[PDB]
Amino acid sequence: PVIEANLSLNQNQLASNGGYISSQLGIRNESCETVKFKYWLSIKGPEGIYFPAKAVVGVDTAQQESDALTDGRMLNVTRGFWVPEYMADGKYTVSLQVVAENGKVFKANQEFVKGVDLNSLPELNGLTIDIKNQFGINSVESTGGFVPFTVDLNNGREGEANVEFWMTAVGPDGLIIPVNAREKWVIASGDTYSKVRGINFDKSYPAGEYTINAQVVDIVSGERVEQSMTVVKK
Amino acid sequence: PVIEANLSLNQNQLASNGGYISSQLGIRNESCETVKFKYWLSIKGPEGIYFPAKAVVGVDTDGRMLNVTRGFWVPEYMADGKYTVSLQVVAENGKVFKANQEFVKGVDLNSLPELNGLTIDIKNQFGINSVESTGGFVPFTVDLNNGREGEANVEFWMTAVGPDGLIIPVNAREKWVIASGDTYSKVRGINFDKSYPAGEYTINAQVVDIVSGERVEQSMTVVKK
Ligand SMILES: [Ca+2]
Ligand SMILES: [K+]
Repeated sequence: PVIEANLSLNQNQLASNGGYISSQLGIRNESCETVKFKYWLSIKGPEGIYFPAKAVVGVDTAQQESDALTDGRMLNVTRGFWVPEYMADGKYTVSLQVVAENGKVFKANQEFVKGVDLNSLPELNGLTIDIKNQFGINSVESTGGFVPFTVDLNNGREGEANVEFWMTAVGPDGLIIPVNAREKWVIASGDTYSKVRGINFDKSYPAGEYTINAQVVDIVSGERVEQSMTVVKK
Repeated sequence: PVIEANLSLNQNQLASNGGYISSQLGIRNESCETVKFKYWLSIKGPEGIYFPAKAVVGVDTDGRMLNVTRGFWVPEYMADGKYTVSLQVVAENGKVFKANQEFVKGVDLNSLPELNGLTIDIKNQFGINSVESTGGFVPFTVDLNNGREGEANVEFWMTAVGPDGLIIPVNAREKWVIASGDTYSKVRGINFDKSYPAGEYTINAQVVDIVSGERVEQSMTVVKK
């Protein structure tokens, strides 16, 4: 409630040769007192890519500086970034992030895609990957909870697909919790491999953000595609 | 404390075609009372690779020690580069214990990461692994040495991937055209403000050769208490 952040991108679909995205950042203080904070814009992408929105002509020497907003006041700022051709095709998340002086974190995220269609299933050349938080459960209590995920791999290819599949939960304190062991499946042409797999968040697991991360590999082509979903343990 | 975790790899260097790594897992309870915990074995690798090697198992152990060996295959298709194997234990009381070991695939252990003759030497300058909750500053040395016959056209940046989905800029994107035999050399630090959340930050550095399109990352951990 101290801060409300908002983000819009000028476009959300880029070709494989990349392009330029401009963004509008809004940070509003809806509180009764002045709020001091730091903020930045960062991008997460495929193949473990993380990069800041900011690019400099020479040596980056800046510090992460605070700003402050009087009660009822807002900041409206504009930022752009190039997405080079060399960066992996796939799904990217742009994240406006604000850390208030009191430690509260506020985020506003938007996605864009590069060389794949927007709102189209991640795929490995006709083998389509549909992994979903089954009941839309975005968080669990500190005392523990369980979250099931549906996994549907549709083989739209003319021939059979040989895939390897696994899942982990990448969490606070460097944790990488197994969710689904490595499995190898042979999927006939026109078949869909379906299963449901859940993770139990034991009471003892640390509070914070967990990325449920599914990886699918075509064992013949060696190509790999990921799907990530977030669950917060309160 | 309640748990000591130990990890040993039988081998730390695979060729590009990969192979088999056998792990020795040691977990000892050397506190006064008996201890309940869950443990597992997972691997982190280049290009956002994370994969399990051993499922979550709950154990109710003391001066007792648990000893298990567990193996895993690293297939050819996985990226060449540096991997970390992590034996992870969470005690009932919420304390987390990790024992990590690295292996490489398709690159030499004890050689610098490189992009075809351009070497990338990025280090936590003073080996500072953690900072106080009230804040601290950690400097990193960056040395990109062009040992090639011609120019290297490179792009460089850094972030701190931290708790609460944070991705804190550490070094904005820089572009350098480095002459044969020249170096790009700097020290870049990150100030962890008091306000930043407690937990693990991965200082993630990337270097790209713009011409080949090849990218190397270097990841380094700092914990804010
Ligand atoms: Ca464009
Ligand atoms: K934590």
